[PDB]
Amino acid sequence: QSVAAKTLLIENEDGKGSTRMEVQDFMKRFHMHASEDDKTGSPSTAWGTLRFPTKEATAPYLRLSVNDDPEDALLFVKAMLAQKYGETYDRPSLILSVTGGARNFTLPPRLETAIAKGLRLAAQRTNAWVVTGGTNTGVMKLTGQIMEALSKTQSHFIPPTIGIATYGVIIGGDDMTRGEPPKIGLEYEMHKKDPPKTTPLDDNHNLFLLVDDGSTNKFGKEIKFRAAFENAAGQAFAAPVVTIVVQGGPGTLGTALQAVRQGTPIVVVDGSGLAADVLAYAYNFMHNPLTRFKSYTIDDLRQKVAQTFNPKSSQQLTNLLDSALECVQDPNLVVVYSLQESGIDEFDDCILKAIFSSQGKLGNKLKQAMYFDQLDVAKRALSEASKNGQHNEIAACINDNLMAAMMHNKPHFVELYLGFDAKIYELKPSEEVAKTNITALDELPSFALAIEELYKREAKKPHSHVQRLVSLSNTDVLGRHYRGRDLANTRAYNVLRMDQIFARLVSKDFSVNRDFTIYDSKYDKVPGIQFRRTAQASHMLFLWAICLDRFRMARHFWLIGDQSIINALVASRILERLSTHRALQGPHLAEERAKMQHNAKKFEELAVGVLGECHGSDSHMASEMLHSKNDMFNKKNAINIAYDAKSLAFLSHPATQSVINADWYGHLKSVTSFWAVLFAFFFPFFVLPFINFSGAHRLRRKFAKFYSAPYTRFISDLLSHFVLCVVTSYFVLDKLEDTISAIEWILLVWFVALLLEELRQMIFCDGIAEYISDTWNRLDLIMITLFFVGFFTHASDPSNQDSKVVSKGIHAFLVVVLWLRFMRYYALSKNLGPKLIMMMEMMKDVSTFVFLLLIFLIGYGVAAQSLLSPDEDFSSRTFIGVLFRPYFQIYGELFLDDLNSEANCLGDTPFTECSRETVRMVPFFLAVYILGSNVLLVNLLIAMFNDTYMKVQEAAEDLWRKQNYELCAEYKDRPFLPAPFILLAHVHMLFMRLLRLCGVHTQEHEKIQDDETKRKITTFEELNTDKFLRRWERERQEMLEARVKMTNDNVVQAMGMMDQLLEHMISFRFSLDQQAEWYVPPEEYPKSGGVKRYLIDASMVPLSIMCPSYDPVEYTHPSVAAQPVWADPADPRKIKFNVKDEVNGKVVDRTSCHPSGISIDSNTGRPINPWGRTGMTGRGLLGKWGVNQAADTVVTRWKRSPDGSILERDGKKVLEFVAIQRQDNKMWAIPGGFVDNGEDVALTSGREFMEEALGMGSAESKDSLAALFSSGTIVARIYCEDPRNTDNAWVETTCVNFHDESGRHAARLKLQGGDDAEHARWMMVHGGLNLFASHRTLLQHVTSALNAYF
Ligand SMILES: CC(C)CCC[C@@H](C)[C@H]1CC[C@H]2[C@@H]3CC=C4C[C@@H](O)CC[C@]4(C)[C@H]3CC[C@]12C
Ligand SMILES: CC(C)CCC[C@@H](C)[C@H]1CC[C@H]2[C@@H]3CC=C4C[C@@H](O)CC[C@]4(C)[C@H]3CC[C@]12C
Ligand SMILES: CC(C)CCC[C@@H](C)[C@H]1CC[C@H]2[C@@H]3CC=C4C[C@@H](O)CC[C@]4(C)[C@H]3CC[C@]12C
Repeated sequence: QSVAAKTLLIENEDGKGSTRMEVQDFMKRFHMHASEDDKTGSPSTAWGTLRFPTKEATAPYLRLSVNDDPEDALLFVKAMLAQKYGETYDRPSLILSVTGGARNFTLPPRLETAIAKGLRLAAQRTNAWVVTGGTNTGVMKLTGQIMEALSKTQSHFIPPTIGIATYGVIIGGDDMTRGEPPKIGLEYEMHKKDPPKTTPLDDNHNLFLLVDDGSTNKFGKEIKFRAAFENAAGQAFAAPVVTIVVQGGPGTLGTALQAVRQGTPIVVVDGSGLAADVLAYAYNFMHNPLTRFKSYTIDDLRQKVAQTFNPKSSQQLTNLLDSALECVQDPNLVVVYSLQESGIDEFDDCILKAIFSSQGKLGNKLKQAMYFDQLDVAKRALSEASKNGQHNEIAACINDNLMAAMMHNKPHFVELYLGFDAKIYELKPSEEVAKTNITALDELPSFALAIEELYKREAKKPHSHVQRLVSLSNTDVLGRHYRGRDLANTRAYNVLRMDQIFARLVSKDFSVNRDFTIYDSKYDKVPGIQFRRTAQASHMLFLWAICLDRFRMARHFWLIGDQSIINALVASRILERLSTHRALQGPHLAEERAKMQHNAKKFEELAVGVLGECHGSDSHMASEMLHSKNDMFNKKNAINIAYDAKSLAFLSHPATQSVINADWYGHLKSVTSFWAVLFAFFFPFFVLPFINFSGAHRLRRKFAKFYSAPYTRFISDLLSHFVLCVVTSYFVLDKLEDTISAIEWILLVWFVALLLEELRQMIFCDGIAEYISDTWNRLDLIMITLFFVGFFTHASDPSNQDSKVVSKGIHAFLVVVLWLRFMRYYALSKNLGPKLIMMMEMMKDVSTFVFLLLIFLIGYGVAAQSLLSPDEDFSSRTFIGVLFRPYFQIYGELFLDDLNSEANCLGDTPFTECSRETVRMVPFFLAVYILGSNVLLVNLLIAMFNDTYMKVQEAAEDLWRKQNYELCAEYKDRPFLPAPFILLAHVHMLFMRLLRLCGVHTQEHEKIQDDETKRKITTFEELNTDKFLRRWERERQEMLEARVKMTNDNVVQAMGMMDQLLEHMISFRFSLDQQAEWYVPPEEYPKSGGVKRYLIDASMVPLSIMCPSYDPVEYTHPSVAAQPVWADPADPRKIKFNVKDEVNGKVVDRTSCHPSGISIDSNTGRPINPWGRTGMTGRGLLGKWGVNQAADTVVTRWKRSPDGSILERDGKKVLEFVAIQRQDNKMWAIPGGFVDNGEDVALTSGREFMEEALGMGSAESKDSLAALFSSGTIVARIYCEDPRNTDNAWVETTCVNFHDESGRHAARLKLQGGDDAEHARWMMVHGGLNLFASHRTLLQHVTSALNAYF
């Protein structure tokens, strides 16, 4: 059962954390209306969760008012997601608004499949919030059906499908309202007839917001609130809002128009229907450069709109047509998806294209491109930005993009961003770290804080193994194993502590050395510093990638850095130990754990592989690389690391074994056999000079090298132990004297020296636990203990005979252990050593044989002893009789003569004529016994040995190869002098320790390899690493499975190509099948405050017609009546019309182009307009009596696609002119203005063009603009159909066209609306333009002159 929530985490307005507050306290801010009349309203009692049939999960619902804040509703959705999925839920990087048809519609299956596939891919990759209407009809129901499969096929996080619906139309509203909130799991009955509503809610939507205004059955109350919520969500999550238009009626066109106007991009699904097909045609008409769109015309679009929506009136059709053409004006904000052009799997690419055309900046576009997993798009965008001189923005956003690529596990994107000159060690954290009192932590660079941010961000996720690893580690902040609190928690995932955790994971004495001092600016001049900074940075990132088990990024950082082999071994050890750990146990963590083991093996393979390649190329150089001491792991070589990582595969390799055997012999040629080194040992001056060598300067150096060799110390220890065995053996065989003899004193000194060496090893080397673990140290302790017990037994009373006998008895055991201990030196041999390991394995079979024989031995022995002597008291002799002869009869010594004597049988035949008949059963029992022991048990032991031997021979060989290094390491650190004389070595070490600790008169000296040989080793290792990876990749591509898989995919691609072929075929099938005028101005005068003219019909406008019923209204605007400089005087007397007239000595164009001319009224002296009646006398808004000369500047260029081809419509080339949107009435118009005093059309045209299209106004661009402005042609001088025109003042225009044939000069113009223009843009010229006044006639004249489309 589901427990109702009592408290909710509401995110703060600062966006930093969530505060917990009661549900009843939070919900008070939402209101509901009981009736339409109500405005203030009452609190909402309708909120909770709804349970829908055949749906497992419940959907939350909140009924809120129209006046309610959309931020509060956004907080509600965030609170629900925060409760269900935890605080660290996947934030949306995309808001998908689905609008369209309210009524039900059927789409084609392929188109539906393409939309469904693309929308599911986009939604699951970006964690997008899909906002629809929420009702169970049409596009909302369709979107629900698309997201239903996403909710079924995917686990954990499901992207919300928010439905915002009006409450006044919803079935079942009263049931939802009445009750005590919250209603947990309330049943919704969509088929129940709740009067008078017939609209049900979609059952596949994950949340519901019911917006109420008190009305009933009045749809569309929530359209604005929905737009406000989408905009609010987009600002809050810094995510683009993408509207998707499928189908769609007349209101969808206005919705899409609203969406474009607010800057929100739209994706129109072509082939769906109605508004979408109309919008798709219209865009294709205004932008697409393909050959099949060249036949597109407005007439056919108008025909399409008329046949599809069927308007009642022509004005409605005109308004729909104007709005439809207005939507696709800006090509960036509209993206049309079509099946026959883009493709079935290209809808998410179209969504990404809309996103890239929406927000213009490199960082947002690259982050979204990462989210959709389109590297090619990101690569092309980066290349285009690189070519166009946008390198600064690239460098400014590359870090944040690289950080984002690391967080979301995208290695290919990591490789891309790193390739475009982004330094790996220049990473910066997103937040700012607070200052810390610790000097080690304050020394840390920026990229360390960036790695700390990656650890923190990954760690805050639910059920993360990193948090368990850090908590179970039981360490402080700097990683030391010591177990205030606030720092220890805010910076718990620092890099030093993580380095310490990984160090414990490798072994007990692994300590990685960091040097962050090299990242200061003072070291930049040092040669090769950029490599070192790179390498260290790479290493730290590498370790982070090993911890999160991301193999691909780990492999990438491993290949970027250096010291490949050692890093692979360390990685293998950390992953193998990490997979079997307390932090990774759990039912849900199983598969990753598995992954870890897999990854471990892979790294191990790498470590072996590279090494192998090295041994193929140069054996000596490979030997040199394995001997190199590396500073980062406390100055020791790769074999030491490999032993610490327990890499049995690496140690058993022939190259590694060759270096271990080269370390043996102390690097000399002729020292190879036992006899050669033994002969050279005894005879130093007679075999060493005449031998291959790798003055007192040289002979002394070779002597110090030969006797410093570990093999020589082994030979010295063997010879020493052999003399000890021989001398102790003679001592125990020869009789003891009546006093302590000289040989006894020599043996006493020898065993004290041995005892002191064992104590020195215990206190000063490994540890007591480590010493006792070894079996040979235990044997050493037993032999010293036995000798001292025997020696003190003799020395207590030397003349006592009994003491001599007991002392030799103890010393018998001493000689047995001494000769048994001599076997320890057999382990160095390649023949005797593995066999010794095999003997220790076969001891369990020996124990099995002993347990089985013991049964038969005691059973037969008690029975036989009782049978031989049935009338004897039990004594110690009875017990010996039970074990003596039974045990020795299994080795073939049968005491049948002795048994015959004991049985008292006097016959010649062996057990006849006996005193008792029972004793005649003595040979029968024996007969059974030796059948059991010799024929059965011994032969089974032979069978067990053969089986055991075959099983553990290879493992014994591998274990011997690890022990070869162990023995080499052991005899490297050992004291130089042999056992009897080691006391001198002990006193020498004590003297050095006293002189070093107290005296401080000496130090340690060593040799450091040059940088030349170091970079030589580094180059070799890097080259062979690349060579092994190439060989490994080629070998994996030549496998049979890979070839079968690749041929299979090729056959799949072949069908795909046939599918394309069939589409082209069906297209021909279709192709072959089809192969067989008076102007009357509006009544209300503009900008006059509602003053209206005298209305006249269009058949009464001409001046030739009489029209006696004419009573115009005299109105003059306040602006004209205030008398500015460009306005003529209110009294028109003394002014001459029909000729160029001089005002203040400057000529103005007062002559009209009308053939009749301007007529002067006799009564008032005012001029009369020759272009017809306008129902208004006076000057109105026009400043000049008669002809107001205006100049219009049509700056044109050919509309070209990026490829360079000119766009073509109706068989004519299409022009494009700069058009401005007027400030006063928000209608688009041609830029222009009245001709000033003393100037011509050239100056007026240029000044108006600079003022309107350019606003404020260089260098070359000014020269291009001057070159474009130097060739203008007066195309027309006509009368304007301007609504401010009256009978005594009318506008007459001169049109000047500035055409850019090449298009170079026009492309440098930065269009930006200024003065009395709101926006300016390039707009294609056509006959369906809704422009101000008679500017269509002027463009018609421009296109007529240039033979362009109209
Ligand atoms: C761990 C192993 C190798 C050591 C075995 C212990 C040996 C050294 C000890 C343990 C018990 C000892 C025996 C105990 C009793 C006696 C009886 C005495 O009248 C003569 C010596 C003799 C026979 C001892 C000889 C030494 C002895 C066998
Ligand atoms: C126990 C199973 C395996 C087989 C049984 C065989 C036993 C019961 C048989 C085999 C050999 C037999 C013995 C052979 C001969 C003699 C001599 C006779 O004057 C008295 C009985 C005596 C001493 C027999 C006693 C029973 C005996 C021990
Ligand atoms: C193939 C193998 C198992 C052959 C079997 C041999 C058996 C049947 C033989 C071997 C030795 C024999 C024993 C040898 C000696 C004596 C003592 C005699 O006073 C009675 C019979 C008795 C006790 C025999 C019984 C049978 C005997 C146990």
